[PDB]
This record gives sequence, structure tokens and C-alpha cells, in this order.
Amino acid sequence: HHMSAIKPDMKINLRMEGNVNGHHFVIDGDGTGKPFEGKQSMDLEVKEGGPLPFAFDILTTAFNRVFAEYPDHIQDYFKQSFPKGYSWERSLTFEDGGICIARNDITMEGDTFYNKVRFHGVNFPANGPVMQKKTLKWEPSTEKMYVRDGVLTGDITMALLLEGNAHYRCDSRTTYKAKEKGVKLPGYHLVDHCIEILSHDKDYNKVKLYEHAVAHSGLPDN
Amino acid sequence: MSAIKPDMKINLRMEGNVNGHHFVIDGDGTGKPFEGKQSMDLEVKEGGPLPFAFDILTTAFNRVFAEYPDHIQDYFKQSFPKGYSWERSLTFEDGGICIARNDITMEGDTFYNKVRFHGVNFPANGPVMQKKTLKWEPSTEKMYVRDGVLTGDITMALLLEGNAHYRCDSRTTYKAKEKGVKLPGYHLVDHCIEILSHDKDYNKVKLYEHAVAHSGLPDN
Amino acid sequence: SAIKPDMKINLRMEGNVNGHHFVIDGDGTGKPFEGKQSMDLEVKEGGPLPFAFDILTTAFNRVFAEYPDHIQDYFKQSFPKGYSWERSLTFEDGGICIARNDITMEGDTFYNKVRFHGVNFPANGPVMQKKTLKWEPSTEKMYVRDGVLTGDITMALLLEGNAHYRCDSRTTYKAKEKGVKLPGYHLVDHCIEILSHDKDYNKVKLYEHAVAHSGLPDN
Amino acid sequence: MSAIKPDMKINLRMEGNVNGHHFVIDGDGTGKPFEGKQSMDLEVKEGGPLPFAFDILTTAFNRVFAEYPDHIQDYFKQSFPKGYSWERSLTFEDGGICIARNDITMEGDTFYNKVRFHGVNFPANGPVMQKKTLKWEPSTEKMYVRDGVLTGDITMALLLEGNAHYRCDSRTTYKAKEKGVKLPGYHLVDHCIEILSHDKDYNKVKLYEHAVAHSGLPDN
Ligand SMILES: O=S([O-])[O-]
Ligand SMILES: O=S([O-])[O-]
Ligand SMILES: O=S([O-])[O-]
Ligand SMILES: O=S([O-])[O-]
Repeated sequence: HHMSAIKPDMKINLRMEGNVNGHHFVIDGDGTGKPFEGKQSMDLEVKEGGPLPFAFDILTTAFNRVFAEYPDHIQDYFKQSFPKGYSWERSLTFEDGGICIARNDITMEGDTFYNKVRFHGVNFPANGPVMQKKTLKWEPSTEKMYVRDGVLTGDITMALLLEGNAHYRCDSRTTYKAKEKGVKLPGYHLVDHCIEILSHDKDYNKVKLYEHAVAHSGLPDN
Repeated sequence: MSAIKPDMKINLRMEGNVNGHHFVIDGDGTGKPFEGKQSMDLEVKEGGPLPFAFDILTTAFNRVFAEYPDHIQDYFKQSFPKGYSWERSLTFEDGGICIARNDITMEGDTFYNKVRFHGVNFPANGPVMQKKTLKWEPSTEKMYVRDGVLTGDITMALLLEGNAHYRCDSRTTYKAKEKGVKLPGYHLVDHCIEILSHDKDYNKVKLYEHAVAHSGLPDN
Repeated sequence: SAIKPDMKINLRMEGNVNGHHFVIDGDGTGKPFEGKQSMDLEVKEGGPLPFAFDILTTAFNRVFAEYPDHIQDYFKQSFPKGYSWERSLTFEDGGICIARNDITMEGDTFYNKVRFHGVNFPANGPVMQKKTLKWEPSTEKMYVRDGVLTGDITMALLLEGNAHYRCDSRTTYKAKEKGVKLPGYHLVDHCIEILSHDKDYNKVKLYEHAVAHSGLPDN
Repeated sequence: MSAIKPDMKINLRMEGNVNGHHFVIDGDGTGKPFEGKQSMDLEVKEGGPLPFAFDILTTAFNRVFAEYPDHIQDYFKQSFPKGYSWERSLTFEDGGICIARNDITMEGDTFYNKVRFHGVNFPANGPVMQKKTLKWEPSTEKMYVRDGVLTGDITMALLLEGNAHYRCDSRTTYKAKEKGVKLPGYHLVDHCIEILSHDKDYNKVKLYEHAVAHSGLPDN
């Protein structure tokens, strides 16, 4: 409908501030990605509150659905929200009562996406896998995208693999809102995700993160 | 070892109660277990016409009908000849809650399904009692082990009139009849279910499902 | 008028938890206006039960609640014709139960047709391992939703080792007769107790006390 | 001698963000810890007029203000002079979700409250963004120990215009600052909370709460 100004190779700048279980932190991010291939990588550095007393994994989905491969037949709300950009709000509900909220305001200047991220988490039990740092990774997921109360909404059944091979369940709901008027809303669709910490130092003060995401219509034609 | 044929017949009897309304539904169909495809003709034998949306029942009418790749353990085909059973909760966003069970056995080239379905707390003016549902959207079941039992969780959504959606969370626990059947690792199962045809009051329904198991990105 | 100060209670429950079928008969007595009732239960089929008896006990009638004059008593007003209820029980470890009761009256006896189904209880959870001790006293929040009287409760089972096991209850209550006036928002305090039982819980004596009120500061 | 005096003052500063809207609210109040009664005058310092229902904030503006009987351990009065902190989640039935924190300290006759409040996913057409709330109904908080921490769960409801209700589930975790403060057994805390008065835009609000601990039936 208009030129997004999104290049096949983009830079990513990010600042997160937040508080989990009373512990304040600031984390900076610098990365690169390929929006049309749905792939991105980022180097993160804890600037305040290091070392973190909680599992770094709970934060990683808060570190942009622009980085998702959208096929021609599915409306791409995220790429169409640029150059102006968009924002999202998210709740994360963990099976043991831990609850997080998160926000990201996403803008673009030239070849770089800028991200102002906030993350707040409460009610994580002392001996749960989050405060005990017993998480290994997020398992691959599928986000369900649909218009709810006039707003594009993504719901996800997520699972963290734990040490000892158990899983730890988290339900995610994200609301996505374009900054500019006139962005077409998509029909129901699915977005496959996989996210991975490629490397980190001992205290997770420095972390290299990667995501791959692909939009599709599900069976039978996916 | 499983004795599962490339073409199988399916016999089904469901009895249940939703909102205090009792019903009995018989099913006769055929499927291709290794293609993850199946079809069934359903007939309401008691309780017709149903005062609620037929769609709430349809996932209760067998993960044997899922295409499993070699690298993922197929718990369901490995549960035969002896068979398996499942229990399910369906939690809808307006407080409607269903439970369902199915005991699955096999005799020759026919699967037998003893199905029970109970639903409570559906609001009088919600999309279920008002029959405003159109279809289940395609879904992806998350398969994992919890307390020694294979468990599938799904973020499901019913398409409604006007292209609204009505959310339902599914949890299924699957248990082989035979002791010591090997549990699979974490995996995904893509699903799509469709009422191909029905009469006006949904006393007669033709149902279809396609399901494929996979490892998610980046492999799938 | 229809309901007497001393009433008798007849009950038949049929159900299935974890794939295990059972039938339980009940005979008891209660004082509706005092909100008190007692019942002797007997497992007729499926004994000994392989799960915690405690999960069943709220399924074994809000007629047995003391309602003050300033709150509409939907339940006593539903007789002689009677009423029905549907319930979901959502336990914190994924166990989910649904239950129904059709309540009728003839003479001085209430009759209860009860159904109870439970799924997805973990093998090593407190229910399948029978590690529950009692329900803690609760308060049911009563309100109207989509024309129907609804009760929500944050409940808790005390377990061996003194931990608690959380359950959320939603009940929908429906009078048989049309035109029964719905109450305003109110609270109902409950306490439920197994007074006695044999080793396998094939025979159980159950007791409940319930009192309706307006909450602080008027309670 | 006692850290808790019959008549105490309350100073409070809340900062927060609901649906992207930043705000700062100051409070000055007085209360009677032993009678479980308190009142506070609140003033929106930044972000007025608030675009959301003020009612969602009100339980975030101290369980020291609760009448505890002799037979129930009073964790909150035992937490002073050093103080305590709480974290809370508020889960509304339409997907709006809030988290809040309060760090409570004491100097002389005054409690000091550092409060943070964050809310997301409230729909534009819902009662919160539409400002259609009237009051919280009277509630009963269920207090119990989980993983060594005092925890309170509440089935809450806002009364709406037209006399419908809007449900919210609250979980609070309470933690004394000092080591070795004895945890109480299971108990109930009754609450009622009321906006006594406000100006048109809720830039100025006078708030009141009454709370009483008890053991439930038959004890109460
Ligand atoms: O991002 S994927 O490689 O987990
Ligand atoms: O079974 S699918 O085509 O909905
Ligand atoms: O019924 S009360 O005594 O638990
Ligand atoms: O404190 S009460 O009056 O809502």
C-alpha cells in the first residue's frame, strides 16, 4: 500500500528497563536482522542490576514481529506499520503464579529499528525454576494471530525446557497497535517461532540471542 | 508390530451432556493413519436437534491419525494393538468448560471409540448456545511429558459470525494401555478440522481432519 | 412456606474421575434456615476410590444456607419446583472437574441427581495420592451473569505436610420455575467437614455450615 | 514501645503505566491499625486526567490496617518498625492484566509507601477504558503460605454501570524485611474499599478501606 522503507538487512538498537521480584535492571541491545527472512540476532549487555538473580530466558521474547517471513497471501501488519512504526503490550502467565507484563515501542530511523522496552515480573516463587535459574531454553512455538476487540492479538502456549527434562508452561498474550492510521488488519494466521541463546558469559551479563519466525495459514496448505 | 493398516475403518459412539442437555451421537468413517487424514459421518441418535454449537464436539470425535516423521516417536501407533485412552479439558474464554474422554481400541481394520463429553457454564447469549460458530481455525498442539504422561496443550480459536474469534484452551492427557510404551520428546502437531457438510439442524454431519507432527522451526 | 425447619436429604451421585467409574448414595438431614446439614454417604460402585474423597464433597445445595432478611434467598424461593446447578472445579495442577445437580422436593425430602467428572489429575498429585486433609473455610461470591446466578470461590485443600492445594470453583444456579427474582451481589461463608469415615472412604459422614451476608461492614 | 501506634499517618507515592499512559499519584492519609480502618487523599500529579477507571488502582493505595483477633498471627504488625513489601497480580476477565508492588517503611507515626503499578491489554471498548466502573464489591482474601511466603488470593468484582459485574482475580505475595517474622496459619481477611469522594476527572480522590481478619465458619 506504501513503501515501508524496510531494507532486507537492518540494524537493531534496544534498551530494556525493568523489575522482576523487586530487582531492578537495565539491559542494552545491539543487533542485526533480515526482516523478509524472519531472522535476527542481538548482543545484549546488562548495564544495571547484574548479575541477574532470575532466569535470563524469561526476558528473551521481549528482546519485533517485523522479523517474521510473511507469505504474499497473508497481510503483514508489522511491515505495513513502517516507516512510522508500532507498539506492543504483553502479558506472560507462568504455571506457578509468576506473572510478567512487557511493552515495546518500535520506531525506525534509516537502517535501524529502535526499541524502548519495559519488563515487570511478580510472584515468582523462591524455589521455582525462574528464581533458581533452572531453565534451559524456550521450545519452538506457534503464535495464533487474530483481531480481538479491533486489535491484532497474538496468543501463545509456550514452554521452557528445564534442567532434568521437565517443562515449565507459560501463556503469552500480545496486543499489537500500529502508530499510523490505515493499516489493514490480517485474517487469522499462525506464526512459528524459535528463539535461542547462542552464547552467554557465566552470569548472563552478556548474551547473544537469535530468533527465526515464519508466518503461515496452517494445514492443509502450510 | 502395531497391526495398523494404511486404510482403517472408524466406529464411534459418543454420549454426553452440555448445559443439562443429554445426547447420543454415532460415527462411522475411514482414515489413513500414515497420512494423518480421516473422515467420518456423524448421526445424532438422541437429543437432536442440539441446542448448542456442534463445533464444540468435533475434536472429541484419535492422534493415530497424524503423520509422524521418523525422527519423532509415535506414541499413538506404538500404543497398538492394545490401544490407548485420553482425557481432555476444554476451557472457553467466557467460562464454558468441557471435559471429554475416549477409550480407543482396535479389532482388525477398525478403530473403536467410546467417547464421553460433558459441558457446563456456557452463557445463554454466548456463541455456543447462540450457534454463532463457523469453524475451528487450524491449530498447533504442543506435546510434552508431565508427571510421566504425554500431554498436549492447544491455543484454539473458533471463528465466529463477522470474523470474530472465540478462544478455547485444550489440555489432553494420553495414556497407552500397555505398560512401558516409550514417551516421545517435545514436539508439535499441526491440526485442521472441518465440517465438510451438515443438514440444517446438524443431526447429520460429515467431519474431516488432517494432522501432521513436526519439530517446529528451524527444521519443520 | 414449602421448606420446613427440619428436612431430609436423599442423594445419588454417579461419576468418573481419571477413568474410574463410581456410584455413591447419600442419606441425611438438615436445617435449611440455620444453614446446616449432615449426610451419610456410601460408595455403591467403584470402591475403594483411587482418588481423594475431598474433591467430591462440595458436590454432595444452597437451600442449606442461613440467609438474612436483607438478602434475597434465590434457593428457598425456588421451591417446591426446585432448581439445578452446574459447576466447574479448576485445580492448580491441571485437574479439572465438572459437576451437576438436579434438586427436587417431595414432602420433607430433597432429592439430588448428581453427576461428577474429573480429568487430568497428575499421577503423583495430592488427589490421586490421597494426600488431602480438608477444605479450608471459604467465601462464595454471588453475582448475576447473563441472567444467571453465579457463585465464584477461591478454595483451598489443606494437605499432609501443611501445604495448600488451590481450586477455583464456578457454579451456575438455575431455578426450575420462570420468574424467580435474582438476588443482588452477596457473599456466602462455607465450612465443610468429613466428620467420620472408614479406612477406604466407602462410608463417610459429611457436614456443612453456610451463612449468607453482605460483607464488611454489614456482616 | 510498640512500633504500631493507635493513630498513624500514611504517605504514599505511586508511579505507573496503564495501556501506555504514564502517571504519578501522591497520597496523604490517616488510619487506625488496630481497627483496620484507613482513609487517604490522593492527587494525580502527572498524567491527569487518567484515561482509565480509577477503581483499578485503589487496592494498590497495606494489610497492617486490618483488625486481627488474638488467635490469628498478625504478620503485618509484626513486620514493623523495619517494614515489608508486597507484589500483586490483577487478572481481569477480559484479558486486562496488572502487576503492582509496594515497599512499605515506617518512621515515627508515619508509614511510607513506594508503589508501582503497570497494566496492559485492556480493550478500548471494555469497562476500564470506558470508565464504566462504580465500585469494588466487598471481598474476602484467602491467606495461606506457599513456598515460605504469605500469599493472599481474592475473587474480586467491580460493579459496573447497569449493575453488571466485572471479575478480577488478585494474588498478593507479602514479605517482611526482617528475617524470622513468624508466618500465620490459614485465615480470611474481609475487605471493603470505597471512593468517598472525587472531582470530575478523578484528579483528586478520597479513599477509604476497612479490613478484618477471621477464621471463617463456624468460628466467625
Ligand atoms: O532461533 S532458533 O534457532 O531457535
Ligand atoms: O481438515 S482441514 O481441511 O480443515
Ligand atoms: O462445616 S464446618 O464445621 O466445617
Ligand atoms: O469501606 S467500605 O465502606 O467500602
